[PDB]
Amino acid sequence: KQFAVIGLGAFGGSICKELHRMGHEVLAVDINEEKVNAYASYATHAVIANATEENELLSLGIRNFEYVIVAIGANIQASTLTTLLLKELDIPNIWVKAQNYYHHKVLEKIGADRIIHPEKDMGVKIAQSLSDENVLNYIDLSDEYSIVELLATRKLDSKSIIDLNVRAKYGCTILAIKHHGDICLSPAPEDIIREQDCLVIMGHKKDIKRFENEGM
Amino acid sequence: NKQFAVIGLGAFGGSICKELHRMGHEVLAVDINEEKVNAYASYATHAVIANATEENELLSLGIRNFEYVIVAIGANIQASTLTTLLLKELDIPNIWVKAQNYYHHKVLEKIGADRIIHPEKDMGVKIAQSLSDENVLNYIDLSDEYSIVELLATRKLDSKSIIDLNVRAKYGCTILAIKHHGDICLSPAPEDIIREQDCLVIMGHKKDIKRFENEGM
Amino acid sequence: KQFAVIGLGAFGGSICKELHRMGHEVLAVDINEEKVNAYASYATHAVIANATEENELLSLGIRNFEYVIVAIGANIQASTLTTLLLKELDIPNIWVKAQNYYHHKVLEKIGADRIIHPEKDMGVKIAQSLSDENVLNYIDLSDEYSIVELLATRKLDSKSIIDLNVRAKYGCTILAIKHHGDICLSPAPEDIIREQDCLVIMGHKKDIKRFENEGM
Amino acid sequence: NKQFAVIGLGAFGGSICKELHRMGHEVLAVDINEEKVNAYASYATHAVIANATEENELLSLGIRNFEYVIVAIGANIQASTLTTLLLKELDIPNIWVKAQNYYHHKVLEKIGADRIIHPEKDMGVKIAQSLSDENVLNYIDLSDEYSIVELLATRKLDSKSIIDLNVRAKYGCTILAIKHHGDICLSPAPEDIIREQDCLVIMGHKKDIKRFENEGM
Amino acid sequence: NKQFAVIGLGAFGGSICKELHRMGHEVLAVDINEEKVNAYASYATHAVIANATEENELLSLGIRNFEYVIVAIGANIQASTLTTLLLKELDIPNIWVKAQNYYHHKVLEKIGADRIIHPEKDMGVKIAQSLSDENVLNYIDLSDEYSIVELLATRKLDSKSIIDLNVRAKYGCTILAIKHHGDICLSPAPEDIIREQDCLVIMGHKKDIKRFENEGM
Amino acid sequence: KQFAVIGLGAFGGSICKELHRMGHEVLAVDINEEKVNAYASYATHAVIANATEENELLSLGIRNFEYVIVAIGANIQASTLTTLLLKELDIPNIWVKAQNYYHHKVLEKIGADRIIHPEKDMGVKIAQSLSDENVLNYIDLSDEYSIVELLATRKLDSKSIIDLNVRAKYGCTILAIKHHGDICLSPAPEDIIREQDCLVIMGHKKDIKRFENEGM
Amino acid sequence: KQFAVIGLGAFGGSICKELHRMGHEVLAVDINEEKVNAYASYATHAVIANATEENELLSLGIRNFEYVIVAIGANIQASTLTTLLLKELDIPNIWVKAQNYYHHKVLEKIGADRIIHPEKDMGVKIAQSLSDENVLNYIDLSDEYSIVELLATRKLDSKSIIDLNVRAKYGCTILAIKHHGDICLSPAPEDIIREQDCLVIMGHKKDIKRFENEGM
Amino acid sequence: NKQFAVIGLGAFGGSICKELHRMGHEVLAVDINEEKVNAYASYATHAVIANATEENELLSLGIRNFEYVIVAIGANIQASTLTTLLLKELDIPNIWVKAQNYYHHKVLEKIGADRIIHPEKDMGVKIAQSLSDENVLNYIDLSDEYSIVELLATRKLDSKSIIDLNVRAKYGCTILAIKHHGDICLSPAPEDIIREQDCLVIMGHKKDIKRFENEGM
Ligand SMILES: Nc1ncnc2c1ncn2[C@@H]1O[C@H](COP(=O)(O)OP(=O)(O)OP(=O)(O)O)[C@@H](O)[C@H]1O
Ligand SMILES: Nc1ncnc2c1ncn2[C@@H]1O[C@H](COP(=O)(O)OP(=O)(O)OP(=O)(O)O)[C@@H](O)[C@H]1O
Ligand SMILES: Nc1ncnc2c1ncn2[C@@H]1O[C@H](COP(=O)(O)OP(=O)(O)OP(=O)(O)O)[C@@H](O)[C@H]1O
Ligand SMILES: Nc1ncnc2c1ncn2[C@@H]1O[C@H](COP(=O)(O)OP(=O)(O)OP(=O)(O)O)[C@@H](O)[C@H]1O
Ligand SMILES: Nc1ncnc2c1ncn2[C@@H]1O[C@H](COP(=O)(O)OP(=O)(O)OP(=O)(O)O)[C@@H](O)[C@H]1O
Ligand SMILES: Nc1ncnc2c1ncn2[C@@H]1O[C@H](COP(=O)(O)OP(=O)(O)OP(=O)(O)O)[C@@H](O)[C@H]1O
Ligand SMILES: Nc1ncnc2c1ncn2[C@@H]1O[C@H](COP(=O)(O)OP(=O)(O)OP(=O)(O)O)[C@@H](O)[C@H]1O
Ligand SMILES: Nc1ncnc2c1ncn2[C@@H]1O[C@H](COP(=O)(O)OP(=O)(O)OP(=O)(O)O)[C@@H](O)[C@H]1O
Ligand SMILES: [Mg+2]
Ligand SMILES: [Mg+2]
Ligand SMILES: [Mg+2]
Ligand SMILES: [Mg+2]
Repeated sequence: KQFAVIGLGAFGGSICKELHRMGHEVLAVDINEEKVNAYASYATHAVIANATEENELLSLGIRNFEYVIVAIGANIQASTLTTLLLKELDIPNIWVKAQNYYHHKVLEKIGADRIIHPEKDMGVKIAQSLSDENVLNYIDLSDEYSIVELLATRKLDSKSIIDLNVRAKYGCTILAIKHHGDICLSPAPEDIIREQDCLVIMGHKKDIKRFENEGM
Repeated sequence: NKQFAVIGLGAFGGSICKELHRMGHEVLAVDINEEKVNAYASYATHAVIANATEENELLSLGIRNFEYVIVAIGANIQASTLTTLLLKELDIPNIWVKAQNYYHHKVLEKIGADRIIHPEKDMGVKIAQSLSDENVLNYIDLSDEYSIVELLATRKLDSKSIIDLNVRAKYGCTILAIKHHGDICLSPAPEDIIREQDCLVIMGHKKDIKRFENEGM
Repeated sequence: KQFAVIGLGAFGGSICKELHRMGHEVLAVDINEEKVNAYASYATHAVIANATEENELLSLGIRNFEYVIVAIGANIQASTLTTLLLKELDIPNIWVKAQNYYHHKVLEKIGADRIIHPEKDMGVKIAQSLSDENVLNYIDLSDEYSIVELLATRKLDSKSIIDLNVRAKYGCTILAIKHHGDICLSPAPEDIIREQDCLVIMGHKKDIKRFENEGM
Repeated sequence: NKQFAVIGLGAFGGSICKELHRMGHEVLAVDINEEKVNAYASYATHAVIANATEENELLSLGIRNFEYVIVAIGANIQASTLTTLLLKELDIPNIWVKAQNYYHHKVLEKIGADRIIHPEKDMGVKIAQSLSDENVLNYIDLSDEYSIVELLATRKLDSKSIIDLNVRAKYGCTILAIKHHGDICLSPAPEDIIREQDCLVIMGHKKDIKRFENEGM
Repeated sequence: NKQFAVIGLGAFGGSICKELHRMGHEVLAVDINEEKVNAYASYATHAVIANATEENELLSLGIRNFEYVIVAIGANIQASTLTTLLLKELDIPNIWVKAQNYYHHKVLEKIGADRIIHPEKDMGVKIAQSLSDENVLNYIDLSDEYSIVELLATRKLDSKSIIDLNVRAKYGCTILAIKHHGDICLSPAPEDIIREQDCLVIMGHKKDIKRFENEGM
Repeated sequence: KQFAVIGLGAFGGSICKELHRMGHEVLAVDINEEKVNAYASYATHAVIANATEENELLSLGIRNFEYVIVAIGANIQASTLTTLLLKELDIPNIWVKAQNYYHHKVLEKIGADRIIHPEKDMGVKIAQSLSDENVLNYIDLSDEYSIVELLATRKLDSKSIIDLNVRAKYGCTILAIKHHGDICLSPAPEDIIREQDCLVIMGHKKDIKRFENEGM
Repeated sequence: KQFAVIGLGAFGGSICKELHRMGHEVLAVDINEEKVNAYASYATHAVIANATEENELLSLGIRNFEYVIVAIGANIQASTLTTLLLKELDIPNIWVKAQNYYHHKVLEKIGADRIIHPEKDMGVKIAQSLSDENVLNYIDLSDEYSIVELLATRKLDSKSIIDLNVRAKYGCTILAIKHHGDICLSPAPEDIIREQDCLVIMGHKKDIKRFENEGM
Repeated sequence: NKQFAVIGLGAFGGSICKELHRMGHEVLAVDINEEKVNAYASYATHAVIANATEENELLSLGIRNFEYVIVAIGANIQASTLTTLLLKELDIPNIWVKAQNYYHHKVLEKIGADRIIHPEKDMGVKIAQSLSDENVLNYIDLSDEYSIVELLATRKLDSKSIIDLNVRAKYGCTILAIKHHGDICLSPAPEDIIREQDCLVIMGHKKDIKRFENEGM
């Protein structure tokens, strides 16, 4: 129930703001005074501290937190050393931001609980949108299977779900349609799709992509 | 097989370049750092050392040829800004740019950036939902209220059937898939069973899902 | 009636001193303490502040000023970001100093009310004096027409305005003559011109330049 | 067709070089930065990379050939100073130098600079008159007391004649020109009309003009 | 005649390289500083300028050929760390690394360093025993309790025999050697004499030796 | 009885900790505040001071100490100048850490009492272990003679000291055997040696090395 | 009677110490706090001040001093600007240290009362000692004439002034002989010169140098 | 025609080099800065870019050939120190070195510098005597008590004879020379006259001269 966020960068700042917005106890820690002041209004508490300094860590009472997030990026040494201190303080859950393949590996070795690559991961998602302008967002069930949110084109305007027989034609299933903000869940065969609506389809990627090539 | 130009081979842009090329697209990698160009040389169609703030070098790249130009310059906001400005004045159709903060976004907005992205900001949200709720593995939002969520089944859910968990009536949700031992099951029948540490895909309203988590899981 | 001058450089310093000299309420703002102290005696109020910091801007009560001048030069990012903050604070009149063609463009895009290029503009004026040692100062009515202040040579000593029939000979009109500090406005045909006096002529540039080549 | 040397291709000196050359004069652009030389190469007769504090490189430029040498070095006051000192000792006829502050002016004065210029200081004054008085577009001072001013006509002045506005008797001033829609009118007759957002050129004493502004406009 | 690679030609690694080569071993000296490579060129089998954090340059060295690779990078802990990480992933049998502090040791421990060394830390102890006890010249610890010590004989011990100093019965220790004027004596007989400023080698328990020092010396 | 340690680096830090552990009066001196704070708990007293500043030296009352250790490394000039000040303050025993051959020489010239090369010296010791994996630790009696601690191999398991007739076969003598932590001093001819035990041998290096080649 | 020394470097420090030693009122001014503290005991007053800052100059009451010495070296701009401020404060006597030929020239132009080149001047003196090991010290009366202090060699031991008929042989005159510290002024013809004594000779340089070549 | 090596072409060493060469001596100028070497190239017999802390480059200079080596390195005390140390170990006969402070002198003293010089310190004294006493132009000290001084004659001394000013009896001093309008007079007769703004050379005890100044001048 107690969260600590060390390193109030673009990543950690988002985490801190979002966690706090959910009504959780969040401690924001940063070496820069300007940052601390900025996120003071976004954290339960905001304290200036050097996280590579063990005494300051104890001063924070950091052992009390079940989750501690190290979102230090540019200074790879600081990121590494901070996590190490935390593990030696027997912190249950330590999530750390990684800068490259090698940074992930050392964090792996020293007992980080979960390592994240925000930029590397988003890069993939956006690339998928670049290659395929139709795709708005998606989630991968596996290497082969995914759920995709498509932006309906002119070709689909005023067409029905039975008209788009994705179950037989593409082996897929329509999960939702979003029109002008209104949402429809598990839509009936009588439901109509208009242009520039959001269409949620489920199935194998190649089957979905094929629906895009032929259908959309 | 469109033509992409990627300016700024950082953690973000690097991923884009590697991923775009992997799909078999024509991608030009451009960076001011010579060491980077060598590194991503094996991942791009062409890799060229260039300063994107330099108009002559920009024309030398033949940037007019590209329908999509990606500005993935982060740390140097002025360079990020100045690059986009040149690109807009070169009448590039689609200019996608990485933003560092709220104000960087606004300036990119004003000078006519086509798509602005906040990788860290967006991931912060995604990760935060997992921090607050260890059960959620991944998700997608259909709207402000409705979302599709991938759940990690607990001991509490072991060996239970979909008809036993009538989420359609009890929680107004629907199970979309179950992933067991790597094997995947789509549109599972009411007789299908769920075991612990499997991946469970549920669809519905946020509050309805969270309630299922508190009571079911 | 309320003026704010941010960035007390060579440009802003001149503005601040000159505005204050006219008896206007001027707030001088600079990140450098030495500057603030220096222009303290030249401003109504002088306050140390980082203009890229939004809270300090509100602390200044900058919304209260009808005119805010951003005279930050070297740090182009600061100049840009400051103006942006001001526009988002709905400041009526925002005048900003530009460093180059590109800086003008972004300031243009983000809603600057007037953009100025002090060095670029003066460069032209001085170049005109370099090419033509006779010219002291001028103003352009258009691309073709201008009013010019000439330094009278030996060729013009003790000559009259009717003797210099600029209305017929060059299609121009003499507006003023300055002798030893004494000024003459709308001078009569009987007025005499002595060497090293200031002569103010009006007409087309080529006609004026021709008067210089032939007359002076 | 005199010979000009321009040392310091900054915002100021750059303008000078571009403008002088545009008039068809022989201009030599000299700068310590190689990137600058390339940039202004297209705007100068000759463009040479050189350190103006280096006497041998100075002679290599053949600076003795120039009747006018412009020192437009600003930020580096020592370089600005040291360049002028060399030039004076090379018996250059006319040495014009950019000054950064009051004291820089004094030293340039003492070592025999022929013309010292304060671009920002001078513009500050010009701009300030427009800030305090939005009606004034541009102006020139005949003396400490008398000036010629270009005014932006308001709604209050729309469709009024010059004889209706007898500024010669009422304010002791004279209208010199009216600019309408780009079209220009010189020495306008008393029957000539002025419409809003036109350019109005008035001549007289400062207080007389300002009074006309308060009452007329 | 094993194969050694020495990364980091510092005070520590430099000594290693010089000493290993002196014994007639194949040693490859590798350093990022070009000046260093030249300096230790005369002390290594091969001397190559290389960045040990660069994987391609690492393979170029043929580091796989070496059974022993010594990371003697100190000041730059990230480089020290990153080098070891690469080496472990290249499946190098024995990787010995210099540590700067306690935490640097831990990370080296976790990523599978085979031997970690603390030269300054270890010497600090050795030197400290001489500071506190000027009589001890050098020593070796058999355990936490038992050690072998080299003592500097005082005036108090001059011309005394080993049978006169029955350290075996009186202190439970044994004299192992006496060094006189450079001449060395091993397993000295009970009749052997000790003169001042000679080197005396004693073996036993720490407290027993120190007591002999207080009473004997 | 009074010790001063100037320069709390890796070397000096070890000295300070070890001297203090022995229950000696130790004054830790460092220019860095973080260091001083760190070794505050390891020194009798810890004081921030610049040792190149003579007044601060007198302020420490440094004349009172019989032993002063200068463990400044990176800044060779500071190391040199500090020692010089100390000698001019007539300090009895001044021990100084050296960085290179040349630093030793100047310290030699200005009257340092003992000069130490920690890294250079350890380099030799470790190299001996690299070349000979059997060697754990050693001490040199001279250029030729040494006492060596060997790690017993399979070849020596369950063998006796008379079986290893080092007195006749190699002209050496066994001094101790360490088994599972238990130690044996001046071991009897009946004593057994098991694998991975610690074996202490005394004699000429070549004789010992030969025992390793043939015996072990 | 009032002296100010700005810039407590090697040059200014010597001046300040030497002037103060003579019992004069000396104000030491330096931007570096450590310097100020150091020369505090050597000045009547020692004050931290930036001499390029006009207000601090007035704060010192620098107009009160008849002599102000600017001994700023490395920062040529500071040296120049300081002197300029002083001249504009109408300081009677302004002595300034110069770094090069060009620095002398600008100081010349802005009204420095005396400009000094300590290093350049000493360089000559020492060079004269290098070329001629016999010369200890000297003073030039002109380009041709000088007074020289010579170190007597073996060739001159136990020789008399009439024996060294410098008035006829070399056209010179002996002014003094220094033996073991004892000094002799206007020495008589009976005075003896012993080896390694100090001999003071007056005349033309070439005549003196010739005496060295032939006599000494 | 001895052989001189000059390390450190600063204000001090530069003067030495120029002056030594002017007298027609073989002088080798050595400096780490390439720009300096070019500058003093015209003033030295040979001018070579070299790092004096580099032993190999030092031998490359053939520094053993020189009987005199001048270390005129100031700012970088470690380089100044390290250079001298190398030179002493190369058994150079006479090593003259510039000192920056008291402690730099001591270290140079200890490592066997043959002559140590304090240009600024020495000049400070000379200049100070002129500051306190505007009448003195230049001087030389015979000892702690006795000195020879060059005085600037005032109005008070105009048209006075040497017999009128019997400094030999009245002040125990002697006039050595009078310089008038550039013309010089040595061993002037008692009938010789002194006019204002001439140069007057007086010899004697410091207090005797100063007293003559107070009373005579
Ligand atoms: N030693 C430290 N202790 C605590 N906080 C630190 C330390 N070093 C850096 N930080 C903080 O961590 C924050 C994030 O670091 P930084 O912004 O350099 O990483 P980044 O790669 O830019 O991350 P992002 O991708 O989120 O922008 C910074 O705000 C910084 O103040
Ligand atoms: N003017 C320029 N011209 C060309 N390339 C540039 C320019 N400025 C920066 N870059 C390149 O852009 C790349 C991305 O910038 P950088 O990685 O510093 O941003 P970042 O905030 O760290 O992004 P990420 O979050 O992906 O780490 C850099 O590798 C740099 O080489
Ligand atoms: N972030 C900031 N907030 C407020 N003031 C700033 C900031 N950054 C710089 N300034 C101030 O703006 C002033 C002008 O900037 P600067 O002098 O570098 O521009 P410049 O190009 O030299 O302008 P000029 O042409 O007038 O000399 C400086 O005095 C500086 O103190
Ligand atoms: N020693 C030198 N030799 C030759 N060129 C020089 C030297 N020093 C500076 N310059 C050049 O002078 C140019 C003008 O200087 P700079 O632009 O820094 O002055 P500024 O105050 O910024 O002027 P502006 O107000 O025009 O921006 C610089 O572009 C620089 O390349
Ligand atoms: N990335 C790298 N690749 C190759 N060599 C490196 C790298 N980083 C550092 N080195 C080299 O490692 C050497 C040793 O590092 P350094 O001497 O700074 O450590 P140290 O703590 O000073 O060790 P010592 O105690 O021996 O002085 C340096 O000489 C440097 O040239
Ligand atoms: N002028 C000074 N006065 C006092 N202490 C100083 C001074 N300069 C440096 N020190 C201290 O000396 C300590 C050791 O110096 P440093 O660590 O740079 O040497 P090192 O070569 O790294 O030594 P080691 O081999 O022990 O790591 C540092 O902690 C530093 O704070
Ligand atoms: N702006 C300033 N105002 C006052 N004092 C200053 C200023 N800048 C420098 N100084 C002082 O002037 C002193 C002399 O300057 P510096 O030592 O750099 O010249 P230098 O060439 O080394 O002179 P020297 O030949 O005597 O060693 C320094 O102690 C410094 O603190
Ligand atoms: N390691 C080195 N090898 C060769 N030359 C060097 C080295 N270090 C310094 N020098 C040269 O010595 C010269 C003199 O040093 P520097 O002029 O900085 O001393 P300084 O105190 O300024 O002397 P001065 O009082 O004459 O100005 C410098 O020009 C520099 O080029
Ligand atoms: Mg990032
Ligand atoms: Mg400017
Ligand atoms: Mg070390
Ligand atoms: Mg000097």
